[PDB]
Amino acid sequence: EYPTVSEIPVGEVRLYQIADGVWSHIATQSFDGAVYPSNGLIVRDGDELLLIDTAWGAKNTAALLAEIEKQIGLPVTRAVSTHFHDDRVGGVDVLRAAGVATYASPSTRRLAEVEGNEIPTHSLEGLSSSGDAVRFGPVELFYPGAAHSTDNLVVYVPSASVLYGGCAIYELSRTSAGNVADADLAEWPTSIERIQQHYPEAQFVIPGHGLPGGLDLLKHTTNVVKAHTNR
Ligand SMILES: CCCCCCc1sc(N)nc1C(=O)O
Ligand SMILES: [Zn+2]
Ligand SMILES: [Zn+2]
Repeated sequence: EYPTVSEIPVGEVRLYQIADGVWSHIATQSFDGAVYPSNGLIVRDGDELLLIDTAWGAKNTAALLAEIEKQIGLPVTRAVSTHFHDDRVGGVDVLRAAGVATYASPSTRRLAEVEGNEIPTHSLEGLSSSGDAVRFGPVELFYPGAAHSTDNLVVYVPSASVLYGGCAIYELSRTSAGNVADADLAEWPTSIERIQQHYPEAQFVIPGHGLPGGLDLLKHTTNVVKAHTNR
């Protein structure tokens, strides 16, 4: 069973096996007087591990590495953050101090700087405009356009048809858009469409928060955004 927010005390991290050599990681953190769960991804990269996003904080991120070493035992050597926001780049300085080379799009780096967040070391080239894809070890990065934020990437794992949607994709449970300050509610339904066309083989879809689903999570989001654009 997939771990839910009430089962993860803040400062602990869980690892969930999605497919051979593909895990998600789950943590919890306070935002505005509530606690929420957050997902990220882990992909075997030959003898190494590629990390997708932090565990939303330095202490959570430290616990992430410790779980990885207990449960998997291969080093995390690279990390990709999928947008700027404490829940994707919070912990980058911990990762760096452990020896992890951290990566983000230059739009993502720019925005983390403006906002006071931690900034990954290395700039990902090749993701400037919507539709762009770039291969990154065992995964393909893909920028579909604005959505949850303007810089936000998704990640597909081709060996296993796993699609990591980051905060641009909601879980069915979720029926409200929540906090969309930095969002493009106009382009958002677009960028989902660009996702659906690019990854129709997706067997597993993971949102930035809550329960993994299938490609229905795409449409489920779209709607939820609209209801917030209409009403
Ligand atoms: C499954 C619960 C969903 C509510 C989450 C609200 C938060 S907190 C945070 N750091 N990000 C978000 C987001 O929407 O991306
Ligand atoms: Zn965000
Ligand atoms: Zn988020």
